[PDB]
Amino acid sequence: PRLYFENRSKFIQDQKDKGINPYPHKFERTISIPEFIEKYKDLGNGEHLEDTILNITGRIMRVSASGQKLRFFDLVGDGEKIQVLANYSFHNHEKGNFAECYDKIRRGDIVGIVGFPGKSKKGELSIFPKETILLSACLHMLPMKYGLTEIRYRQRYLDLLINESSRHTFVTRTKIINFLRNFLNERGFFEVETPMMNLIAGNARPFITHHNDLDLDLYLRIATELPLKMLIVGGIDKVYEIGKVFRNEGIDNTHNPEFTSCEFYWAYADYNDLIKWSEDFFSQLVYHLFGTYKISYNKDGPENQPIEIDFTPPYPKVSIVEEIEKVTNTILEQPFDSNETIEKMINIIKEHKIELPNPPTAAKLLDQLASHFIENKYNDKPFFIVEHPQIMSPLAKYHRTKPGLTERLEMFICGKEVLNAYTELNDPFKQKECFLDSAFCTSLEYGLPPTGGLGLGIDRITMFLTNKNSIKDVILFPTMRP
Amino acid sequence: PRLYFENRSKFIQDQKDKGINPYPHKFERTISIPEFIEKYKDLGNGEHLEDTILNITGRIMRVSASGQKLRFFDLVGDGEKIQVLANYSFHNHEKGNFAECYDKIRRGDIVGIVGFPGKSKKGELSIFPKETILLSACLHMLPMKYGLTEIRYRQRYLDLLINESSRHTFVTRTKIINFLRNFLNERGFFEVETPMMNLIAGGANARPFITHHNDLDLDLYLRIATELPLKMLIVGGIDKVYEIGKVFRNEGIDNTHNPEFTSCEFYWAYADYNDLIKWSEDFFSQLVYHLFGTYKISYNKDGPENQPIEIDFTPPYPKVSIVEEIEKVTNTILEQPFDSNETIEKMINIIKEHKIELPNPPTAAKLLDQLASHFIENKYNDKPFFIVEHPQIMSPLAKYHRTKPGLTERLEMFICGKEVLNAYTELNDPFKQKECFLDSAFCTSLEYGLPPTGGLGLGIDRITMFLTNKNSIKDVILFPTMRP
Ligand SMILES: CC[C@H]1CCCN(C[C@H]2Cc3cc(O)cc(O)c3C(=O)O2)C1
Ligand SMILES: CC[C@H]1CCCN(C[C@H]2Cc3cc(O)cc(O)c3C(=O)O2)C1
Ligand SMILES: N[C@@H](CCCC[NH3+])C(=O)O
Ligand SMILES: N[C@@H](CCCC[NH3+])C(=O)O
Repeated sequence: PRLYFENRSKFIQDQKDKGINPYPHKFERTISIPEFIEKYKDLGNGEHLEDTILNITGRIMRVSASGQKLRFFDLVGDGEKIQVLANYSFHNHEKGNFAECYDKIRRGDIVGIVGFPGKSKKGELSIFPKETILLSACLHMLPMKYGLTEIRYRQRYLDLLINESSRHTFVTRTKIINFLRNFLNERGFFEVETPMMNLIAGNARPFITHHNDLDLDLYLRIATELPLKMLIVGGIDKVYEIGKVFRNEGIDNTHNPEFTSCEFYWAYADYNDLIKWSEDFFSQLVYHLFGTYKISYNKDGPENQPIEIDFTPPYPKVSIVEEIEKVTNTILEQPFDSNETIEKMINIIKEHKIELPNPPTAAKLLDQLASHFIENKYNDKPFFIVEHPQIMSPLAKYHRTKPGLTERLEMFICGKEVLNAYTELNDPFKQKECFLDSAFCTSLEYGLPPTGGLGLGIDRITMFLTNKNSIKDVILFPTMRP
Repeated sequence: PRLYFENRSKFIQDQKDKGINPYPHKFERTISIPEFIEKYKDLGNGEHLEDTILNITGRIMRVSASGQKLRFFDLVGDGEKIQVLANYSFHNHEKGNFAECYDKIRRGDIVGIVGFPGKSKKGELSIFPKETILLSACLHMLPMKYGLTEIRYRQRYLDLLINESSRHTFVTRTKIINFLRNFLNERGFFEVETPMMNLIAGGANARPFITHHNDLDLDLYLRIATELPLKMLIVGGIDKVYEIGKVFRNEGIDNTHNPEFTSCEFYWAYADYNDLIKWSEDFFSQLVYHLFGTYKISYNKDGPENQPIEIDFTPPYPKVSIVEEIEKVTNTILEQPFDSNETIEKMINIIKEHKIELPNPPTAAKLLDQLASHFIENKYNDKPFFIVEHPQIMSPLAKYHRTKPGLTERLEMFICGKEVLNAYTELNDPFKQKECFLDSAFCTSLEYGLPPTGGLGLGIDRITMFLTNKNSIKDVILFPTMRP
C-alpha cells in the first residue's frame, strides 16, 4: 500500500543518518548491459573471467532468495536484462558486511556494480559483484511484468519498465521517423521549420492562444501546408518538415489534439510522381522494419483474429465520385453544391442511414458518402482514393482532363487516412479564396512552379506498423484529464 | 508600378483565351541547375554538346536586349545560376515564331527549357534552347539585388530569391540541426516526442502561452521546456534520450528573443556536470570545424558597419563561477542564505551603485541573474565561457554541489554575452526537491528512482545566429513572428 513507500522513504533517511549517500553523484560505467552481453555471450558454462573487472549499472527487477552466501538479482538496462550473482567468496568485505549490503536492496533500485563477467554453472550469463552501491532507490513498489489498465498513459515510465512491448513500440516509432527523414534527405530534400502561431489557420477548429507582448490572438497551426508552398516560390524546390500540428477537435481512439505530421513539396513533379513516391516509401518502409511487405494487424483486438496487410506496390486507385455513383447507383450532377445534388446526396445519407454531417455541405456530404461506401471497402492492402472534386480540394490544382475534379490522392490503411497529396494549384486567378493567409495568396502571384506536395500522418502510420488499435499507444504522453 | 501586375494578369487571361495554358501541369525535367553546372562546368570555351538534349527548369532572373536573333537570359535554380543563350537559328520554328515565344518571357518567370549544354565563346556556361515553355508566370515586378528592409521577413520567398546570403544562412541552420541530430544519434541517444501542451509550466523561468481545449474543457499551457517529461523518460529506462522542437515563452520580442524558438535537450544517465562540460566543448568545436574548417570565426557583434570580434572555439573553454566573480568584481561578500534580507540588501545596493536595470520582481535569483548579466556575461567575447556553480536558489531542478554548500553543479555557456546553453547534473533525490514535499506526476516519477543523470539544453536559434554572422533573431527564423 502506501505503507511500503513510508518504509522505503525512512530507509533513505537511515542511510543519510548513517553517513551514506543513497543518491551519489557519479558512478563511472565502463560497459552497458547490452554491451556486456555481446562481449561475453559466448562464454562457457561456469567460466569466470575473475581478472577483468567491469563497472556496470542498471535497475533491479528481481531479488531472489537470501541465502547467506549466494545472492541472485536481475539487472535490467537499455531494454535488456542480465543476472547478478553476489557470492560471499567474491565479495569485498572491506567496504561493508555482505549480508548488510544486500538485504537493503529492494526490487526497483538503481544500483552500481563493480564485478567481473562470467556464466553460471546452470548456463545464465551473470555479472559477479565484488562491490554493490545504491545509486537511486525506488521508494514505491514496481508492478509485476504483467500488471499493466490505463496507468500506461499517465505513468509511462512504469509502462516502459514493465511491459517489453512498450519499448519496442517506441523504438520502431522513431525508426519510422528516422527512415522518413533519410528517405527525403537521400532524395535531395531540405528540412526546415515553419511557425506554429499565425493569424489564420490553413477542415479544423483552431487552438486560440494570446501573445502578451503583441496583444493579438494567434491560431495554433493545423497544417504546415501554406508556408512550405511559400518556400517553393522562394527557390527551395525540395522542402519538407516533420513537426506537431494541432486540431481542436474530438479525442478518441484515432484522434489526438496534437499529432505528428510530415509534409514535403516537390517542384516540377505532379500527381503521378506522388503515387510512385508513396508506393516506393511504404513498401521500403515496411521492408526496412520487417524484411517483408506483408504485415499482421489486429483490427478487432489481440483476443480476436488479425488481418493481413500486403504492402507490395502498386496499390489500387479508386475515384471517389465514380464509386459513390456506383455503390449507391446514383448520378450526381455538377456542380455538386447545387440545391438538387445536395438534396440527392442527403437522400442517400438517409436511405443508407448515415450520420448526416453538420452543416450539410456538398464537401461534407461527399466526404461522408465516401467514408461509408469507399473507405472501409479494402483493408487487406493499402489503396488510394483519387480525383476529389475541387469543392473538397481548395488548394489542389484542377484536374487536367475531367472537369470539376482535381489531381488529389488519399492513401488508406484499414479504412483510416494516413496520407494526403495532390498537384499543387499554382494559378492565383483560379484560387477564388484569394479573391487563407493573404501572404500566401500574394506569394502565388510571384509565380509558384508546378509542384506536388504530400502529407503524412506519422501517428496513424506507426499505429498500423506496431499492431496498435489506439493512438494513445504510439504517443509517449497523450493529453488527458487529471 | 502595379500596372506591371495588371498587364501581367491581363496577359495571363488572354493567353488562356488563345488556347494556351500559362500554368501547365507537368514538365519532365531531366537535370537540375546545380547538376547542370557540376556536369558541364569543365568545358571548352565555345564547345557545344550538340547531341545531348536536356530538359531543364528554373526561374528567369535577367532578360537582356530584345534582338531578334540572340536572346540572353539568367536562369537560376537551387541557389545557382546558368545563362540561357536562345539563338534564332537553333529554335524549332514548328512550335512557334522565335520572337513571339520569347517576348512573353519576363524576369521572374518559371520556364522549362529543352536544349543542349555548352559555353559561349566568351566563357560563360550556358544552355542553348530549341524551345522554351512558360511553367508559372511571375505577375509582380521583382526587386533588384539587395533591394530589401523588413519586407524580407514578411515575404521570405523574396529574400531567398534575391540575396544569396540568406539561402546560405538557412542551409547552415538545417546543417547545424542535422549535425546535432547525428551527433547524438552516433552516441546511442534516442530521439522522442514529448507533448507540447501540458497543464503546468516547468523547466525554466518564463511566462507560458495559454490555450483552451474545447472537448476537454481545460486550459493548457504551451511548454516552456521539455525538461520534465524527458527526465521521466530517463526513469522509464531510456538512458540516452533527447528531443528537438519548438518551445514557447510569452515574453518580449527583440534582437535575441522570439515568442517561439527551437530547443534541444538531451539527458544522459550516469553522467554529471563534468561529462557535460566535455560534451559541450567537443560538440561546439567539432560543429564549427565541420562547417568552416577552422575553430576561429568572426562575428559582427554590433552591426556590419562596426568592428567585429573573433570567437575562438578551440577547446577547452574558460570556467567562471557566478558567485565567485560577482564577489570579486564588486569587492563584496555575499554569503548564504542568498535570499536573506542582508544579502538581498547588499545585492540591491550594487544595483543602484552601478545604475543597473533592476529585475522585476527583485527576487534573490533574479537579482543574481541580473548581476551576472551585468558583471560576468559581457566579459569574454573572444571565446565561449561557462558560468559554473550556480546557487540552489536559481536551480530548483539541479542537484546540490558535491563539495560546495548552497550551490548546484550547473553550467551555462555564453557566446558574446548571450546564453546558448544550460546544463547541470539532475536532482535525483525527491526528498531534496523542495516543491515535491512543477507537476505531481514529475514528483512521483522521481520517487520510482531517477538514476544519476546529466541534462543539457541548447538554443538552436541563438547558435545559428553566431554561426551565420547574424545580429537579430528574425534573420535565422524563416517566418519570424511579427504584427501588421
Ligand atoms: C497532416 C497529415 C494528414 C494527412 C491525412 C491524414 N491526417 C490524419 C490526422 C487527422 C486527425 C484529425 C484530428 O482532429 C486529430 C488527429 O489526431 C488526427 C490524426 O491523428 O490524424 C494526417
Ligand atoms: C533552449 C532552452 C534555453 C537554453 C539556454 C539558452 N536559452 C536562450 C533562449 C532564451 C529565450 C527566451 C525567450 O523568451 C524567447 C526566446 O526566443 C529565447 C531564445 O531564443 O533563447 C534557451
Ligand atoms: N495539409 C494536408 C496535407 C498536405 C497536402 C498537400 N499540400 C493535410 O492536412 O492533409
Ligand atoms: N530545460 C532547461 C535546460 C536543460 C537543463 C538541464 N536539464 C532550460 O529550460 O533551460
